[PDB]
Amino acid sequence: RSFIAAVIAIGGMQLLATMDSTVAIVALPKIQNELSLSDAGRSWVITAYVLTFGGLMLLGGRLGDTIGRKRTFIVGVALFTISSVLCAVAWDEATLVIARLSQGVGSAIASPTGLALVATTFRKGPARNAATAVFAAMTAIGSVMGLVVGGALTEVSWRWAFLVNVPIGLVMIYLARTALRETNKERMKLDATGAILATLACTAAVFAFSIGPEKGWMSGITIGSGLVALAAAVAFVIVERTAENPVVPFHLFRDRNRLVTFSAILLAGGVMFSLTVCIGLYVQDILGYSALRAGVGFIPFVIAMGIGLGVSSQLVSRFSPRVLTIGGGYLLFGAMLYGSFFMHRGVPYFPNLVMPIVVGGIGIGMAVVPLTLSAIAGVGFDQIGPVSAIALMLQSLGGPLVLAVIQAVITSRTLYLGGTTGPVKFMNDVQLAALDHAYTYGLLWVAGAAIIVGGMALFIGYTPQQVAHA
Amino acid sequence: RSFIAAVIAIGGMQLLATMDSTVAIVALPKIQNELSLSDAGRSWVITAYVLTFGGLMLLGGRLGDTIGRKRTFIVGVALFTISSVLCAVAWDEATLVIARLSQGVGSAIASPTGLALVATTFRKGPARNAATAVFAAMTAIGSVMGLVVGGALTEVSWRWAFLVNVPIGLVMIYLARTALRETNKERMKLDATGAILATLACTAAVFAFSIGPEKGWMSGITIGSGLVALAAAVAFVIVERTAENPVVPFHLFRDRNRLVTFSAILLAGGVMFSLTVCIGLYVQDILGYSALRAGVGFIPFVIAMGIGLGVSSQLVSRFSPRVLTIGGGYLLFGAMLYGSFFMHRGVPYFPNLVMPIVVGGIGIGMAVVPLTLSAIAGVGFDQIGPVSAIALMLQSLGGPLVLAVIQAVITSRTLYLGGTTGPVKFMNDVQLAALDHAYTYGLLWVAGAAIIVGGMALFIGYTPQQVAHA
Ligand SMILES: CCCCCCCCCCCCCCCCCC(=O)OC[C@H](COP(=O)(O)OC[C@H](O)CO)OC(=O)CCCCCCCCCCCCCCC
Ligand SMILES: CCCCCCCCCCCCCCCCCC(=O)OC[C@H](COP(=O)(O)OC[C@H](O)CO)OC(=O)CCCCCCCCCCCCCCC
Ligand SMILES: CC(C)CCC[C@@H](C)[C@H]1CC[C@H]2[C@@H]3CC=C4C[C@@H](OC(=O)CCC(=O)O)CC[C@]4(C)[C@H]3CC[C@]12C
Ligand SMILES: CC(C)CCC[C@@H](C)[C@H]1CC[C@H]2[C@@H]3CC=C4C[C@@H](OC(=O)CCC(=O)O)CC[C@]4(C)[C@H]3CC[C@]12C
Ligand SMILES: CC(C)=C[C@H]1[C@H](C(=O)Nc2ccc(-c3ncccn3)c(Br)n2)C1(C)C
Ligand SMILES: CC(C)=C[C@H]1[C@H](C(=O)Nc2ccc(-c3ncccn3)c(Br)n2)C1(C)C
Repeated sequence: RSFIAAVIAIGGMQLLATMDSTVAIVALPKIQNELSLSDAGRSWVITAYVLTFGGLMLLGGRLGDTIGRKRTFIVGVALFTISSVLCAVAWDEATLVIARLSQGVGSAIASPTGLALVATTFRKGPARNAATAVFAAMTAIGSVMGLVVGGALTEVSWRWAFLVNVPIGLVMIYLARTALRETNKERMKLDATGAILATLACTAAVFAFSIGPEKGWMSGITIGSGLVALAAAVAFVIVERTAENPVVPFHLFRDRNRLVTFSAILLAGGVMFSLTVCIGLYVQDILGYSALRAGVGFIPFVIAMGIGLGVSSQLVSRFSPRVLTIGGGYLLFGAMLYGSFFMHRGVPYFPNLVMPIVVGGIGIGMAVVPLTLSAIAGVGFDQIGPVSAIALMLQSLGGPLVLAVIQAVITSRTLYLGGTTGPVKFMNDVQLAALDHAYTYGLLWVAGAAIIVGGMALFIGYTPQQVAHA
Repeated sequence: RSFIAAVIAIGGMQLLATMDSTVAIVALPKIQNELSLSDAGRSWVITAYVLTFGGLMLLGGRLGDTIGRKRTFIVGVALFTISSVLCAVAWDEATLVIARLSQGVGSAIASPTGLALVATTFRKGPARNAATAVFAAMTAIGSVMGLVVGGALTEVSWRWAFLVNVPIGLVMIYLARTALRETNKERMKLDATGAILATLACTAAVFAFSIGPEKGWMSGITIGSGLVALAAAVAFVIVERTAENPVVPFHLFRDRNRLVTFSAILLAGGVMFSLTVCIGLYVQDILGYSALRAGVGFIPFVIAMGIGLGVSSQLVSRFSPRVLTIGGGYLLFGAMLYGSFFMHRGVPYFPNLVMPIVVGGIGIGMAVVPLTLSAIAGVGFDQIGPVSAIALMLQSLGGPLVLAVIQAVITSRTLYLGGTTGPVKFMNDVQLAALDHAYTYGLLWVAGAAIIVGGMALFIGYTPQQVAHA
């Protein structure tokens, strides 16, 4: 009863953050009709969360070492819960932007500490292997359960959708309080100069990337904010050399296989993120299931992924992470190919749409566990903080980058086959068929990116003794 | 009975050609002990057969039209059969070389006509699909049965090995005589100047490549012969513009998907060729099975190959060649990955060495049939001759090229891990472990080549209406 309570508490922020993002996206169209925030404000509610979530993410990595990882986890989750309540009672656009800024700060504080708690709370061995599976298992639960909740309690009001996090947030705080123990180690002085430059460099980069399309890539404020990011980034590296308790220990990333493992997650995260966002759009637009039905139809993915994580936790003590990652990705590669050849509009559900999802889910579940274990292997307690933060940012950073390329490919072929750029509802059913074949074509590009991840995963070379089995 | 006799007769030369090459390589060591032809003579017996087999191949494409395909086939097999008897009673080195040269001339005339008879004898539809399966099926039966025969009666004398072709050749001549019909059409005059230059251009290039390693790549005769090959090639193309009944119709090869198809066969043949040669060497040297046991152990591959060919023949009329080629290659890709990870020395036979061979066999069987059908699609009768000849040359030419790269990689890593270059009988059993890991490392390189074939097979774009089902 103490072990199940501990694992659930550590992964709580993963469930909340993933679920919040899915619920926010689903409710965007209805927020217009009530607040009337125009198209410009449509994207600000989304970028507002990401502006502070990514800008302050590396600050939260080192924050646990100077304050305490348990007291940082509770504070991060508590602030996130309070922000949801405020977000649900926003009377104008202004209140909603500040409400979303607060959520990003709360997620930035807690998300890196959640992964760092896995390494320190559980000793290396079977305990850590099971904890990692539960950590990754409920990241997918939040995504699917968001679709069900967001698509169900949205025909009454969008405000109630944001209130669903309060019952969940309260439980995780209670479990974390009554299941986690505070380590008795002396606190470490925070890196002042290195931290401010890192926060200023990351936030400026995200602002310029987000505002670029709105104002144009060469507007003047886009590259104008890009200049600050480069100046901030440059200064950050120089003062890191003579930094005590470094925010980013660059010396820790040498020509060894640490770069390979951290490069795989960056591109692997991009493949995963672009795969869910495209599949979600395809189901809603081309097949027209709607939000509630799509969420219920993806329940087998969670069950299928649960099997993959459960099996991989046992095998990770006997096979190296190299073979498991390749073995898991081999099943996923077959799933994408089948969906790229026999996935036209009008097919039934159980024969055609369920099987590739189930097989794809098992393949992903098998490969997630070995990668996470090797990312936090052979670090220690005085550098697990920053290393955990770097692992998650690369996973999050790879999402938008790969997705941008895929969406560009989708649009280009839509016009080639005969198509129109705009809302799907105004389509003559011959332009729609072009959109259907554009999405199927894009699935080949995602598969191509998966091959690169597999190829670069052959260089990892970790043995099962190091990552686990101790 | 009539149909069965026709398909067997047409594919006869594939069985003989593949069996003869496998038997010759096995009996090379003893030909030294009796004839005493020295190390220099070791390669002339092999290169003699390939010098004329590749030199005269393009002349045999257009021979069928000027005299007749049935008569050309019988003449080609007959001269091959007579040469084997003369090869079996060679007095010394000299008599053996002319014995091997004659076999190459006979196989050059009959092999291109064998594939042409498939297109012109069976109308497009289920008949052709079945005929294509048998044509590719007996290529593997000859390969495996060569090892058994070459390892079974090699302990008494190498002269009995070459006489095994005589009983098989005599049956195939009888079947072709009483099962194939002579076509009643007017003959087309043979291209004198174009044919002569092509034989000179191709023969000189093969000679230069073969003798280069012996005398060095910059000896003077190596590049000296290469100049003659280049001079012949340019003269061949210039005259070929104003040629009647052209030997090589370049105009037939345009930017359409014929180049993509013919490019895949060139590289696909290399992957297939390098896979059997390397696997045979690994089995004999590392596992120490011996020739007879290796031949008997590869029987499941033939049965697995037969199942893949049979299934693909039925599916080719419902699914395009693009998906079948990818589907078959996907199974093979998994088989080679498994071998690259769990194929150390001393593993048992049934669980480890059989299953990857069986799975790989089905993958290859599925992919060859769609590729063969698409290679002879949309051609006609007045140009089937040269097109079939080009298909075989590209398949055979891709073998040595890809194999040379793979062998260099295996040799380089053997020294890296600690080993020696030389006979495998004088290794320390620590130097042999390095060789074992080198072979499995090379298998990944073959997988890299296989991926490129799949990537370039996505551009085929033939519908099932064109290649079959008509
Ligand atoms: C990486 C390790 C790092 C460790 C560093 C530390 C961190 C460790 C944890 C990592 C967690 C990653 C796993 C989570 C996966 C995310 C996806 C998910 O949990 O949820 C499922 C999602 C449903 O979508 P959602 O509802 O989430 O969408 C939201 C929209 O925003 C709403 O609109 O996707 C899928 O089902 C995946 C199926 C894939 C199978 C292959 C496809 C076959 C083809 C079928 C036809 C499709 C058309 C063709 C193709 C176009
Ligand atoms: C494309 C056509 C276009 C149309 C053009 C028209 C023409 C069409 C013809 C197409 C030809 C294809 C069929 C014939 C294939 C021939 C291969 C064969 O039927 O024969 C078995 C062979 C063994 O070779 P042999 O014994 O014959 O060689 C003897 C040496 O010569 C002695 O010196 O291959 C295999 O076993 C297959 C292996 C597949 C699975 C992958 C391996 C898994 C790992 C296992 C452990 C190995 C060690 C690790 C790896 C190192
Ligand atoms: C006529 C149709 C059927 C052909 C369409 C398929 C090919 C043109 C696709 C198949 C695989 C694709 C490749 C698959 C993967 C990649 C990885 C991708 O690599 C990345 O750098 C990821 C993006 C990034 O993070 O920058 C670049 C494109 C490329 C080479 C793709 C190029 C286009 C290819 C060859
Ligand atoms: C050191 C260990 C732990 C890693 C294994 C080495 C990998 C880094 C190798 C294995 C697969 C290799 C690739 C496999 C295949 C190719 C195709 C190869 O292209 C050809 O095969 C051309 C053949 C021809 O001449 O026609 C070029 C190298 C490349 C990219 C290889 C690059 C190096 C890779 C990734
Ligand atoms: C050269 C080579 C042998 C490539 C391997 C590719 C692969 O499948 N590579 C792979 C392996 C794992 C993951 C993954 N999937 C989800 C989450 C995290 N990682 C991914 Br995208 N791709 C294939 C099976 C073709
Ligand atoms: C980009 C992409 C989707 C690649 C496909 C590769 C493939 O598997 N490609 C392939 C397909 C067929 C054959 C074959 N095999 C034997 C005889 C004839 N053809 C071969 Br070598 N490779 C994989 C399954 C990774």
